[PDB]
This record gives sequence, C-alpha cells and structure tokens, in this order.
Amino acid sequence: KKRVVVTGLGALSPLGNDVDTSWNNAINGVSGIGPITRVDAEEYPAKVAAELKDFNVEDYMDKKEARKMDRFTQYAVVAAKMAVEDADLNITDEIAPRVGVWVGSGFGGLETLESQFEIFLTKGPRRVSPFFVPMMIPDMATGQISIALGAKGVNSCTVTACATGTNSIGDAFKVIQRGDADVMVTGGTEAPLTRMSFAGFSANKALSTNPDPKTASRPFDKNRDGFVMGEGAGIIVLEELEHALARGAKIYGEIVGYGSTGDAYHITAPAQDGEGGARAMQEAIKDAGIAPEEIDYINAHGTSTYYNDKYETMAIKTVFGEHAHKLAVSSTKSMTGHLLGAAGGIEAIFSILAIKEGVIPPTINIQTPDEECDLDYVPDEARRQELNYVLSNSLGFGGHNATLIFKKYQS
Amino acid sequence: TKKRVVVTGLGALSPLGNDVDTSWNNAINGVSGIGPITRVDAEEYPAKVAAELKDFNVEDYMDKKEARKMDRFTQYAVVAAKMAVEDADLNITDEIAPRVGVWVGSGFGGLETLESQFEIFLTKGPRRVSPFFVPMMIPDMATGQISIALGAKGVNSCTVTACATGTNSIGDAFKVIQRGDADVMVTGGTEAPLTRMSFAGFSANKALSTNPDPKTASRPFDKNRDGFVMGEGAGIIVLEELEHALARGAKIYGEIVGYGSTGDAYHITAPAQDGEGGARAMQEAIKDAGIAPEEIDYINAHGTSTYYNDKYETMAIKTVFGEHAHKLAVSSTKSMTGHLLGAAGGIEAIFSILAIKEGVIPPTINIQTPDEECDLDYVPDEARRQELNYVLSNSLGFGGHNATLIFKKYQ
Ligand SMILES: [Cl-]
Ligand SMILES: [K+]
Ligand SMILES: [K+]
Ligand SMILES: [K+]
Repeated sequence: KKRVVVTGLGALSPLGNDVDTSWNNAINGVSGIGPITRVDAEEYPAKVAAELKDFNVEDYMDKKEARKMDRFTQYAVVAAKMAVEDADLNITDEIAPRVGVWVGSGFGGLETLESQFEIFLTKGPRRVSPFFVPMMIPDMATGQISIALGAKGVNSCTVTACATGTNSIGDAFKVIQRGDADVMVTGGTEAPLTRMSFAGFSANKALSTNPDPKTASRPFDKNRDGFVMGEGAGIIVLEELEHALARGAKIYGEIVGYGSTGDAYHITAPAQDGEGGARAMQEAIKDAGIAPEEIDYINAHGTSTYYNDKYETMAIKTVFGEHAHKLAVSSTKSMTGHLLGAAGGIEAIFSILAIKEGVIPPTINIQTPDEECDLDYVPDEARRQELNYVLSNSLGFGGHNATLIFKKYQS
Repeated sequence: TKKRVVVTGLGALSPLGNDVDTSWNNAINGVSGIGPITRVDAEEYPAKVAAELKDFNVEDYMDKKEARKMDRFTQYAVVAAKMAVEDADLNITDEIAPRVGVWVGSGFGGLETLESQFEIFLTKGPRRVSPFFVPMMIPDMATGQISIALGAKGVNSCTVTACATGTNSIGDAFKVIQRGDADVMVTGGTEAPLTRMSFAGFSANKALSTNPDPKTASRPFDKNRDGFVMGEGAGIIVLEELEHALARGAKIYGEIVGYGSTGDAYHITAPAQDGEGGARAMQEAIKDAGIAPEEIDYINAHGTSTYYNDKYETMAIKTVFGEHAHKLAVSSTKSMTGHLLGAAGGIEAIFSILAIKEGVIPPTINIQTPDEECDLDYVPDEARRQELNYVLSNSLGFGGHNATLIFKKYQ
C-alpha cells in the first residue's frame, strides 16, 4: 500500500476566498452567516445563509470562460488552481497521466437548470443553450478542473449529498494507495443557493427558520432547529509519499483512514442512535490501524439539525466509550453553515490545518446545553493543542456515512 | 489486499426488454429498440427517434403510492437491482448486511422531477414544492433507495460521469471488493433521460442524430452516421468476493479483472484527437488485468454513432492492439439499444458478461455504407457464436471521462 500525503490546499468559503482567510476566521470563531442575498428571502421560511463575500470570478479567469461555467464549477476551478499553486506542483506532459481529479458536487448546476428551463418555457427548446448540458452536470467540475490543470489520470465525480466531499477525498486516497495515480486533486464543490434548493429544503423543514444570523447555526445547542445553507469549495492535493519527497513538496499531514457505510433506513432521516455513523467511524479506525483512543479531535458533521447532532453524539459514545469524554469534538458548521457537497472538502482542510498548526477550531453559538449532547464541543474559543490524529465525519441525507482520518506527518 | 471478484447476478430494464433474458435474446437476434419518440412531443425538437422501454408499467413491481415517490431513474434502478439480487439468489442475512454495499450511478438523476417541480414553483409558488423533491431528484437516490429495499449496509456511493457512469460505478465497486472492504456490491447505472430539457440540450449542441428514420438512425461505424440516439433503462449486477460466492453456492457468470480510468483534459464535449485518452484507459485496464493486449477476444465498443466517437474509438483500438486490432471482434450494441447515457456502461457490462457466459458476440446492426476510417471487424448484422476468454467494454464519455472494464471467463 502506498502512503498518501496532503501537499496543497485550496478553498472558497463563507469565511474567506482562500484557505488562510477561511482558517484564520474559523480559529477566531467568526461567523460566515448572514441574511440571504442570492435569492429573494421573502418567498421562504429560511432567512439566513452562508454566502461567499466579495467573490469576483473575473479575478481568476476571463469573463468569457466564467460565462460558460455554473457557479459550482467556477468555485471548483478556482479552488483547484489555488490548491495546485499551493502545492507548487508542475503538471508536465511527463506526469499528466499520473495526476487525476476526483471532485464531487451534491447538486451540480442547479442555477443553470433553473435559468435554462425558464428559457425553454418562454423561447422554446430551440433556444436552449448548446452549453446547457455540460454546464449543469455535476461531473463538469472534475471535467473543467482536468482541462484547466492538464490532469490526465484517474478521473471521477462522486455525488452523495452531504457526504460528497468526504467520499471524494476517500476515493482519491484509495486510488493513490493502490498505485493508480501519483497525485489526485480532490474534494467537493457546491453552489446550492438557488430557488429550488431553498424551496426543497424548506419543504421538508431541514433548514433552520431562525431569522437571527447570530443564533441560526448552533450545533449541539438545545434550541437548534435545522441547518443553515452555505456555498463554496474545498479542494486538496493528495500525493503518493515518495513522489512528494522526490520533488521537495511541503507536507501538511497524512491521510490514513477512510470508512463508508449505509444506514439502509430512510430517504432523509438518520438512523436511530447513529448506528451507521458509528460503523463508518469504526471502519475508518480499522483502516488506519489505530486504537480509538488515538483520536484527539473529531471535526463533527454537526449540521445543527435536531437528529444529526443527537445521533452523532450517540455514535461517538458508541465508538469511543470512555474516550468520548476525553477527546475534543467541534462543528465548524457553526461558522460556515452546511456546504452540502463541499462540506467534506472544507472540513478536511480544517482537520488537516488543525494538525499542522496545532489548533482546534471551536463550535460557536452553544448558549443552551442539551442534556443529550454532553460531549466537549470546544465552545466559543479555539484551543491550542498538539494533535496526532483527527477524524472528520459527513453523515449525509440518504444514509451516506463517510469518515476520514488524518495523521500528523512523521518520516 | 487483492481478492478475486466474480459476477453472481444480473438485472436490467432496456429498450430491448424488461429483463435480462429478453434484452439479451433480442440483442443476439439483432433486434432494434429504436422507434419514434413518445415520451415527449418531438414536433418542436430536431431529434425524432429514441430507444424507450416497451410496456414498462412500474405498478407491476410496486404500489402506485411507492412509485409516486420515485423519479423514473430510481424506479428503473430499484426494479433492476431487485431482479439482480433475485438472480443471484442472495439473502442479505444480519452478519452479511454490513458487508453488502451499493454503488449505482446516474448521469442526470431525477431530471423529470426537477423540471416538473420547478414548473410548479414558477406557477404555484414554493409552498407547492414537494417535501420529497430533493430526495427524488438527486442521483444518489438510486443507491439510497436500493440500499433501503435490500437492507445493504456496506460501502455505498454514486458516481456521476456522464456516458462513463455505469462503467466507472462497476469498476469502483470492483475495487471496493478487491481491497477487502465489502463481500458483495450491487452496482451499475440507471438513467431516465427522455425529458424536455435533455432532448433540448442534446439537440442544442448537435450531439443527437436528427435522422427521422428509426431503421437507420443508430448506425455505429457507418459512413453516414450523424449522432447518437437517446435511450433509457438500468443495468445492475451483483459483484461478489470469490470465496464468499463459493461458500454460499452462488452461480458465477464470469470474473471482473481489469478497470482503467483516464481523462482527456481537452474539451467540455469534444473527444480528444485520435482517441488518445481512450487508448490510455484501455491500456490501464489491460495492465490492471495483468494480460497481453492479444488476450482480448471481443470489445463491446462505446460506439455511440457520432462521427468523432466512432472514428476516434477505432483509432484508439488500433493504437492499443496494433496488428491484433484486425484479429479481435468489435461491436456496438448501441446500434440496437441506443445510448443509455449513465446506464450504458451497466447494460454493456451485462452484454459483455453474457457474451462470455453464452459464447455469443452480439452484432452491430445497421452498417449499410462502409467508412474507410472505420475498417475493423464490427460483427455486422448477425451474432457470432464463439468461445470467449476476455472481453473489454469501453465508455468514452462526454467531458473527457474514459472508462474501461475487462471481464474474464470463470473456469
Ligand atoms: Cl448530430
Ligand atoms: K426546521
Ligand atoms: K466533518
Ligand atoms: K461498451
């Protein structure tokens, strides 16, 4: 099995238009949640969202190129280019067939579908854009990243709702472990702030209807009432260890475990007691070849829904036993909102940086303790601590449980 | 870990029949599944033909109340997955549920549901959007509903890679079992792309054939080919670790031995010059199988009936196989089924597996005018009875997604 290390990071999030800004805001407990501006909030019971601020795609590419990309693809291309530049990786003709791309999205180009369907209704099918299909489909983030980078290796796109970013990174990790690529540009992207996405997640009451941006996203709080929707992309460069060392790459950490399970229960409701999530964490722990007590910090899925936070806490207790009260847990969705398909990507970046910088980001907004959510959620303030192992969960709608384990890099 | 992986069950819905036996017997008899479009009114579109399911009434498989909560792409996936598990005679007992996973992809997911729910949003407002809209529309719902129906609690995912979807999904499921992470995987592809926006979109970028004659519309490798004919359905197989299949007395159709994945990194929709990416995917699959190229007896081509796919796929076969390119047999079953998009790789994996099990190569129908650039042996018009040892199946998808599988006769 090959060892796989993290050599580059790239991100766009409601906390900043690069990794450094996003991470610095996360470690200082800054909220990225504000009033909805992308759509007319009057039409929905949800009133807040976590949007990108001050993002001008034309700062990264020509207007003609950006006009042929839905926002989810624009975020993926920008974050992937940022990650490859951070990695100082030169994708030459010689290495191109060994550099792959595995970036997922939960929804793909929903904004493009909506605008093009309105054109179909008013102008007819003969006025639908020739670019409609490639712009909408979720695999276009990987497709456009591959063209932008000249990456000709293993190529895919995972679509698993909230688990998308975590599954994509895990799948890319497995490609490198088995020797099928030397480098993988991987993660998740999402631009879900659209009319249908707000209508859909309001119709099934998943979104918080709390109009106060100061308290809307409050994972583990007794008064939590649903998630706050966010947007962005989190992309990392995974690389085979010997390949990284030979080119003098900087190494942030090592990816060592990946677990994937299904609840086989319900289309949207998480399984009772978090049994599926517990099994995914146990599979990742076994994959890493460690004891559960070796985990220092869990970057929780922690979406601020009643059932997720309760069941994820139960799953942590099942897996860790007495150690559940010794490790630190935090939900960075308290600050970023739920980035859906990009959540696992941004959270893998925060998990990797927590190890590299020795800082645990906090869960903000816990004002009322919930007796069912009684672990150490690192409330309010970041904690400076040397970390050896970090576990990140994505317990997605539809029963998709995905877990990654990261380790401090040791020669 | 390198476990052997065998095929123990097949399930399908295609324009050639509502089960595997009917679809297979029609394919080996050169029966065309193409006719006039009935799903949408084709008067306003330039494409006039399609390959639809015949006499498929979902109420024959489930209650109307259950069907109403599933988009057609999920109905096809659940029906084909249940037929595959019944064919495999697999009882997912308690100790086996966490070792049985699902990896089924779709290129578009619930596009019909998205169009109808957005039209409701526009005309009636967001309160009329169904609470089931989001789960019904997302492509990962095929895996999600199959997992619930079967009680499969193991590794689960959904790949979305346009035309390569079904082939990537099976390859990825094969890798899960090969590395020891599941004992059984229910995998393949599903698609219900006969919708207003899909026809409008593939007409707008001229990918579809505008040929109104169903007798000649899909004619892969013919000099007069002019685009693909859209189809629908699902192709699902049961992959199983060998020792497990033997312990439960499973019937074995064949073995999956190689999988290759590459990216063209060229253009959003246009295939790379001379099929270079496709050649690299075939070479990666051959290398993965540990065989010489001369060991391939039959190639189930991607062969979509577009000018550039068929020309470049022929060039890629010559690059990989050299003189052996004129010795092996090649055929495109899309000459009969049309292009099933995300389900193409699933149905084509079933036809590749059955070609080995039954020792019959299905033909390419409708070649009336030889093309000097497409001069390989396309098994024209009539099926060929032949003992096969290795079969290669390609999916060279829009967006530069190249995927190849290699199947082997099981002793
Ligand atoms: Cl055409
Ligand atoms: K709510
Ligand atoms: K997480
Ligand atoms: K094929």
